[PDB]
Amino acid sequence: VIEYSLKTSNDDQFIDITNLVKKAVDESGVSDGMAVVFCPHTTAGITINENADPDVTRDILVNLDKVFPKVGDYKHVEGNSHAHIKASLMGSSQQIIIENGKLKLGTWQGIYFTEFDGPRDRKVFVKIILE
Amino acid sequence: VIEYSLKTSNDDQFIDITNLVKKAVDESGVSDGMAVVFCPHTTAGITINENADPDVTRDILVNLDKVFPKVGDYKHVEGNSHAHIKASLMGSSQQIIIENGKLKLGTWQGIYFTEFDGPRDRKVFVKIIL
Amino acid sequence: GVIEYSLKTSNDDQFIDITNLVKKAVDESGVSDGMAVVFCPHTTAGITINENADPDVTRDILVNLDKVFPNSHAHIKASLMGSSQQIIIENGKLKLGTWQGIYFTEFDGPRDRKVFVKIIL
Repeated sequence: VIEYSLKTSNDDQFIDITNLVKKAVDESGVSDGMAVVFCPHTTAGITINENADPDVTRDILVNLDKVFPKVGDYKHVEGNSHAHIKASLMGSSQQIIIENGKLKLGTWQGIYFTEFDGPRDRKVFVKIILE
Repeated sequence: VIEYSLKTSNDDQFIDITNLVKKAVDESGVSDGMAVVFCPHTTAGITINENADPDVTRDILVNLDKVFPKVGDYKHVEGNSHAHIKASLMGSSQQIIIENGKLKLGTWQGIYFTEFDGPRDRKVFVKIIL
Repeated sequence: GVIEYSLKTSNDDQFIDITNLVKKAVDESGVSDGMAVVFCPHTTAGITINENADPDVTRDILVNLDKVFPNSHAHIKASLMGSSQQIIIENGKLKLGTWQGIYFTEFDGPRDRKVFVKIIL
């Protein structure tokens, strides 16, 4: 497994890391298998969604924020309980099928690191499962 | 990897593809392994839930709609951002353990393709790992 | 094969830390590098990975999920958490973040539950 380093900027943002997953796939030399993307953070996660217009990621973030605001019924008064919730909603990992040395995903389907508590120095693990 | 073509009807509906997955496993001959079901769309997803009482899936779709309505604070011009959100919530894939040549599912569990922007020409990928 | 654990849940909603049960399955498998798949065979419960230190974080997730979705409520919450989660096995150890715990998320207890743990490759 290889560990990539990520530098997030805004409090919450979607970072397209599809390039990072493909980098791991080439480096592995695997033609067929599985690519597992894991996020070791509890205030961030991984999701797969539209890679085209950034209006889609904006809508997801804004609306996730609307339903689970920064301020509210949170005994975890540290202020990022909302990020913990959203992290679980997106998921701690996502997997993509590897076919003919390529990630088998939709045309405009990209892999995102979903930051709900930036700016921070993050990590993302990528494991390529051969054959 | 096996690919199944699906033609969805309603703009939002849960399509039970458990048997489709089961057929992939049986035809693969694999006895012990892992079945990975992947949805290559950004306005649809894959989930596992109640396979008996149709009221359950109905309530999920309805509740998802109430919390994330078709019209609202959305900049995306296609007017389908509510679908993109629900897709990430259900997830782009799910996996099921294969034991003794059969899907190790709970008595009430069914695998669903969750369409949030139909009717459209969809696909589902099923990868059997051993 | 698969290692099945039984869990006896109590309160209506509860996050049960099963990180050790999973590590247990890992150590017993003998594998050094692979994948640990944790699967919940119930439609009113799920599996998620989140803060394993502060009890209020799980309390906030449960209560706020409840606020937005006040037993079909258990069914929708089960799908939001997910029916399964995957963890990288490296050096015969779960490659988890410092504050990451694996949780079985009960939304309709008290019940006799089960979690399956399959170690791959």
